[PDB]
Amino acid sequence: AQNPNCNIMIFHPTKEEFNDFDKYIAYMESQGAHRAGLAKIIPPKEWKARETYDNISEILIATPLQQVASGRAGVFTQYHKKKKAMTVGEYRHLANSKKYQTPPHQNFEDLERKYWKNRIYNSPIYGADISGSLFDENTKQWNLGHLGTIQDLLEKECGVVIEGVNTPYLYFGMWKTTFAWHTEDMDLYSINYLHLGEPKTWYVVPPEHGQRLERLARELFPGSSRGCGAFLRHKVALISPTVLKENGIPFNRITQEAGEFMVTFPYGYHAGFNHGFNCAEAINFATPRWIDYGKMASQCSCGEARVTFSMDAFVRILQPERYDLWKRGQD
Ligand SMILES: O=C(O)CNC(=O)C(=O)O
Ligand SMILES: [Mg+2]
Ligand code: NI
Ligand SMILES: [Zn+2]
Repeated sequence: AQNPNCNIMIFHPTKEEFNDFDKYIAYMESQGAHRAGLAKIIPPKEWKARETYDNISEILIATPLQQVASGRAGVFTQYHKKKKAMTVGEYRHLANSKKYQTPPHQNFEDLERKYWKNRIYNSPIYGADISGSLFDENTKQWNLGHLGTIQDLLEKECGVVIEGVNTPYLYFGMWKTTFAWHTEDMDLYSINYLHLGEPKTWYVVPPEHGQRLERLARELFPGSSRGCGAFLRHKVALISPTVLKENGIPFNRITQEAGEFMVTFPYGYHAGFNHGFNCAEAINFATPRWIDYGKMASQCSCGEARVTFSMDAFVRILQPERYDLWKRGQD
């Protein structure tokens, strides 16, 4: 078995290897990359997502989210308070202000220490989940707005035509902006490109050990667990590496820099934080190997997780027994 310790693997495709996205994902899996839950892909040196980032300041962040924490430094939840709209140029200025800017630090490890020590005492503002793309239309390789759609994959594998669409999302971050422990909707893959700015640190649990993370989360967040049998779908809970290590949960960490892709694999729990002002683009995707994960994915039916239009068909076709109850949660 390849990669039996479930280490995060880093890939360096040539420009030739970067032509066929599906083929490269299947290659990475042949080497065991999915066992980690997360892989890094450094694009060939010849490739670029677009010519410059000089003209992005007028993008609107319609609903910036202030991420307010509750709990203790290593075990906390966050809620998202909606803020007034602002442009990307306005948000960048805010991120660079004395109140929100990255503190002085020695290296990524020192910054990680400072994040876990101090995150809960601040409420950074995240421009998350903005439909759109920063890939030039002429970028032909690994253009996250030109991928094969999940509805087309389900149709190709299973023969059933379904409604829905699959488009990318932009994320504008600042110091301490945080993504809570989660897997993707329907335990899909994700791919994330860091277009510009400061790094993003990731934590990930191997898919084969995901239920260990779930059991610890039920212990650490006991009221939330009673409320919902899949409360990590709410995307609000944080657990630090120190707490994970104290409780024997297998995980790995890596820092993504501008110009790099990350792929998350089906049922790979992940969480992380931004180092400073940045912009990322991400989208879900599927392969044949996903189908079985989609059939077994947990679901929130308490009503909190509230997701996209396109998840309906996935539930309806892959999980017809759950459909009724899940849809009650969505309506
Ligand atoms: O970058 C972020 O805030 C969160 N992104 C992801 O969870 C992802 O790409 O799957
Ligand atoms: Mg603009
Ligand atoms: Ni994710
Ligand atoms: Zn729920």
